Amino acid sequence: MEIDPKDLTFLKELGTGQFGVVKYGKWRGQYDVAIRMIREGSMSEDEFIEEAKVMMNLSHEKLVQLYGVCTKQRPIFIITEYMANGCLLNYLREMRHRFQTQQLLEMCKDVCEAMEYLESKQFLHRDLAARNCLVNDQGVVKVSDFGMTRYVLDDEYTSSTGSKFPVKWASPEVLMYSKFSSKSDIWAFGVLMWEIYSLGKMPYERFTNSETAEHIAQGLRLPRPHLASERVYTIMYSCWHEKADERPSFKILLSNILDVMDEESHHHHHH
Ligand SMILES: */C(C)=C\C(=O)N1CCC[C@H]1c1nc(-c2ccc(C(=O)Nc3ccccn3)cc2)c2c(N)nccn12
Ligand SMILES: [Br-]
Ligand SMILES: [Br-]
Ligand SMILES: [Br-]
Ligand SMILES: [Br-]
Repeated sequence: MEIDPKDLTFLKELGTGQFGVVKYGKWRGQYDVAIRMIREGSMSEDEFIEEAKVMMNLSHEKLVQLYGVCTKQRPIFIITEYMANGCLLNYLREMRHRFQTQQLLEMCKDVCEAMEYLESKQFLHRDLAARNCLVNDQGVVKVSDFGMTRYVLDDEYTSSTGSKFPVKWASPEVLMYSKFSSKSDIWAFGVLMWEIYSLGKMPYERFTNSETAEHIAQGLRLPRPHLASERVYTIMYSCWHEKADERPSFKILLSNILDVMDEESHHHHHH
């Protein structure tokens, strides 16, 4: 897991993500990799380094693969699979010019498979959203940054009442009681489905975080995206049940997505 930084070559600046600068490079002169440089003073590094070992034991084809870390240095490096098509949000914005609606449901399936795996390992993502999903060269979507917000030092990001908290993806019990679970990830997954079918539109774009909380407390939810059929909207709406126990698991949700795929292929075969 501990990688020698001398085995890394930096070839292209990719930009800066939530958790620091990211660069494309080669590992051992053989493998394409993305190199995340954790921003100084942003993480509880001691706890993160211990949690990083648990994140390393996770492996699934729809999870962005982690190769290792460089911790005998400052800044810390995280070495990961390189996702050629970049962040899902930017990818969705570009899809507005050419796409087929079936592709959107396939994207939801990819993420749901990744979350079903994390669910089976009792591993919470805690900030599932399009901004944390990446797309490879084949258009496959993969989930990343699972569990990374646990040890963010800025309380404005981790506190349910913080100004930077992902309120617009948070379930009621997260906003009111800071109760995180796979069922809160389910809620966020529903919002992520809405993001995909809105082709990267921000949920509750014209809402303040305070107005969003009141909106959710009133039992109101996001509107049906124009590209989402009623059958598809039923799935993402099931993620938004007021009570966590009434939301489906990722295992059930994946089967529901596959079933709707069959219904969609017969959309014109009913009276
Ligand atoms: C948005 C989805 C991505 C994003 O904001 N950026 C900014 C730079 C270009 C792009 C990007 N980020 C990554 C990337 C790299 C590493 C990690 C990571 O360390 N994940 C992690 C650590 C621990 C536990 C779980 N996950 C996440 C994201 C990236 C990659 N890999 N390829 C291309 C572009 N890109
Ligand atoms: Br560079
Ligand atoms: Br088509
Ligand atoms: Br609760
Ligand atoms: Br809205």
